[PDB]
Amino acid sequence: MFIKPGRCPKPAVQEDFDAARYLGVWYDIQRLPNKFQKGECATATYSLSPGVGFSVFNRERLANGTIKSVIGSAIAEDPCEPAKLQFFHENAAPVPYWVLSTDYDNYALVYSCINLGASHAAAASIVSRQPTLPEETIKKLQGTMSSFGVGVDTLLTTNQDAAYCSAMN
Amino acid sequence: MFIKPGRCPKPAVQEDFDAARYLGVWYDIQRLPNKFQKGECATATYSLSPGVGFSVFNRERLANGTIKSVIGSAIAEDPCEPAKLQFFHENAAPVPYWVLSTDYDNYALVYSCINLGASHAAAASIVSRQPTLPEETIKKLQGTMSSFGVGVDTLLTTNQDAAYCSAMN
Amino acid sequence: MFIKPGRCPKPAVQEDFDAARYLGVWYDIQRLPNKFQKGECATATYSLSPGVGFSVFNRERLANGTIKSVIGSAIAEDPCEPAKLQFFHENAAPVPYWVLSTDYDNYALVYSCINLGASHAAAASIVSRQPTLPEETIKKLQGTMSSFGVGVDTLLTTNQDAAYCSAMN
Amino acid sequence: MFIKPGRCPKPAVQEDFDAARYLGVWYDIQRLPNKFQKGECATATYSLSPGVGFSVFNRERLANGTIKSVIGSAIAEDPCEPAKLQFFHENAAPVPYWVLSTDYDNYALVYSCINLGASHAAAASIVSRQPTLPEETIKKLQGTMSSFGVGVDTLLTTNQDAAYCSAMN
Ligand SMILES: C=CC1=C(C)/C(=C/c2[nH]c(/C=C3N=C(/C=C4\NC(=O)C(C)=C4C=C)C(C)=C\3CCC(=O)O)c(CCC(=O)O)c2C)NC1=O
Ligand SMILES: C=CC1=C(C)/C(=C/c2[nH]c(/C=C3N=C(/C=C4\NC(=O)C(C)=C4C=C)C(C)=C\3CCC(=O)O)c(CCC(=O)O)c2C)NC1=O
Ligand SMILES: C=CC1=C(C)/C(=C/c2[nH]c(/C=C3N=C(/C=C4\NC(=O)C(C)=C4C=C)C(C)=C\3CCC(=O)O)c(CCC(=O)O)c2C)NC1=O
Ligand SMILES: C=CC1=C(C)/C(=C/c2[nH]c(/C=C3N=C(/C=C4\NC(=O)C(C)=C4C=C)C(C)=C\3CCC(=O)O)c(CCC(=O)O)c2C)NC1=O
Repeated sequence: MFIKPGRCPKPAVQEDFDAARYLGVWYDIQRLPNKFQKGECATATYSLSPGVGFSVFNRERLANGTIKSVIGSAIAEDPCEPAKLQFFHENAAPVPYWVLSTDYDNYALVYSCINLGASHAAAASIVSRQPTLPEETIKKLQGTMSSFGVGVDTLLTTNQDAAYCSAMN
Repeated sequence: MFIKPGRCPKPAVQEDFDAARYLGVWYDIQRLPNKFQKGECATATYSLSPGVGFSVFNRERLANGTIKSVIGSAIAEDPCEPAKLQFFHENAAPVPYWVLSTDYDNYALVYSCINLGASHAAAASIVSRQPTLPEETIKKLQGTMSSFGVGVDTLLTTNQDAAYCSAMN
Repeated sequence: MFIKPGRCPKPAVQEDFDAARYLGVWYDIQRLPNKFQKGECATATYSLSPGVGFSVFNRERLANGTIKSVIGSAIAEDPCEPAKLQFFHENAAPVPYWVLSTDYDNYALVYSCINLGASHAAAASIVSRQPTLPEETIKKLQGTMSSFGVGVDTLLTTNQDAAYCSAMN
Repeated sequence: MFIKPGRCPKPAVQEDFDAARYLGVWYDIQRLPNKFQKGECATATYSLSPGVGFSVFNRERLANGTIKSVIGSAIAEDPCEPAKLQFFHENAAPVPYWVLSTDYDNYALVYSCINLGASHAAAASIVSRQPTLPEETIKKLQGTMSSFGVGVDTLLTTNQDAAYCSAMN
């Protein structure tokens, strides 16, 4: 199920979020079941933007070996709340993007929730600067999610095997 | 599935919508699969409000014979667009309510869609001032929906049988 | 003036706000300069609503003795933040209404800010269950506003002299 | 003044708007009174963005010869309405930006309105690819604004005299 009961949670975000250090490539390690990622080998590339915010380039290897991509823009509409962002993708409506925790150098936890009456629809990914994350960090970012309701048993481990994700090199 | 592909449509609404005549009791005849209606015998009661807009009282007979109810408030945030309303229910986030077509005296078609990136989540009900609607009107309000994408084959015919909905009298 | 430099602040609101004990009649003691109050002797009557939230009745005397009034509906769009309400006045667009402090029985502090780029337009009023309030309360509620950037030297003391306000039976 | 009575209009926008042909340098010819332009010789440079939308560079001369500038990002939040854009300027909150008419090669009409209860605050500018525009074009774009309530007698002609604007290499 993608519509989970209950309204959107209001989890804590990363304090003094430095977007400049958050830039670069991030590998999807574990993700909540979503409908936008239709393949595996997912990567998020955050690069510089001429105006405000940063740019977004997302890539995945579909099962047919085809690499699908989406471009987008990221802005924190409240500059005093830099970790709560709004992501504007192509052919898409504005979606929320909240950095809950990151070291900028190894791990990152991201959350998106849109309210639907008394139900909600959420997106979550555990990302790494490498195609793998230590199990300790995964178990700790999984506890941050369990703390505000997420069934960390619904999490899907994204395939990042070097031989399968070879077209993404 | 409750998350359908594609963004929210922008269908046409009832012209010169008179909310005063739309007040009263409406019976659910056919509805898109939703998560808020967990029973049958659904009824919508729109009554007067002391300030702006009108009040909302929704009732259904659950399978245990229990009548569940929800109260709410309805406001058209744009007075020059009176058919595009916002419904504020209890323990719920603000949801959209658009009257697409009504005679005020027999039939009414309602639509709610919230965007979720490149996907959407929608609610739809064909309502009648009586527990039944003629099949001609159902087939015509079903064509208005087919015209903007709705799979009118996903529609659920709400049970309004007099003997089963007897606790709602 | 009315459009002041700087984005809107996000002040703290009253905790465990009870809109039921907030119901009744509030008299304007002091107000930030605004464009909707074109008179004095102002009163805000918060009443009950059949649906969600409370009803609004705002009354004031103009310099020509005429009593002008407005009706509106008040709704907390997030039930988990019931002190951050939205006010839907007649012939008017949705405007914010935040109860920052209230003892329900004597005083209340209210703030409204809409963002206008790098500037803002704000409304704030100190209210009482009586046509007067003690200087100690006025001075502490002024210190709360001062903490978030409000020039308390721009505030205007509303006229609540029973002789001037005699048309308010 | 700046806060004018009445809610915001919903004017018509340019059809099949091409943001690519809209890119480049636009000079301010005439403008509605606003609080962000504190000088003259104004220019808006619309450039390319690595993600969604275009970049913004707004430049003006102050009475003291200093050239003040702002950077921002422009995004059409609804891809099916690309002429209704949102502008995210630096140190500023999201503000609306609507291209109502443009031939891309000579003229453009732009409007912004945020609602302030039963009042409103609006921004509008007539732009040219040259520091001047023909009276026939100015007069037709004034008639478009006049159709939706804009007092064209409040408009201000921006100074684009090459001698005064000499600091703009
Ligand atoms: C409910 C919230 C919600 C979010 C957050 C969201 C994001 C989002 N991700 C997308 C694609 C994508 N998103 C990713 C990857 C990621 N995306 C991430 O949020 C992160 C951190 C990764 C992980 C690396 C990839 C690889 C694509 C491209 C998929 C494709 O083109 O097939 C798109 C493009 C539209 C689409 O193809 O469906 C959107 C809007 N959509 C939503 O509905
Ligand atoms: C995606 C949009 C969307 C809408 C529109 C929506 C409406 C909505 N309908 C509700 C209940 C209800 N709604 C109805 C009935 C109706 N409801 C109607 O929209 C109409 C026209 C009928 C038909 C008569 C009933 C009977 C209940 C009470 C269900 C219960 O309490 O068990 C509630 C209360 C919260 C809940 O119990 O889930 C909401 C928010 N929720 C959404 O997520
Ligand atoms: C930027 C935010 C903002 C707010 C909050 C706002 C409220 C607001 N107050 C109004 C009327 C009014 N408002 C009040 C009274 C009050 N108002 C209060 O919120 C309180 C506490 C009092 C004081 C007791 C009165 C008396 C009127 C009617 C004035 C008249 O009709 O002459 C109206 C009706 C529109 C109008 O008459 O112009 C609005 C929208 N307007 C805005 O632009
Ligand atoms: C209510 C709506 C609204 C809008 C649209 C708006 C735009 C806007 N224009 C700005 C700067 C600016 N705006 C412009 C120029 C232009 N601006 C234009 O949209 C166009 C067409 C020109 C003219 C060519 C310039 C030159 C500056 C910088 C002024 C300076 O720094 O002194 C800023 C930065 C904040 C500031 O410097 O105060 C904003 C938010 N602000 C608002 O409040």
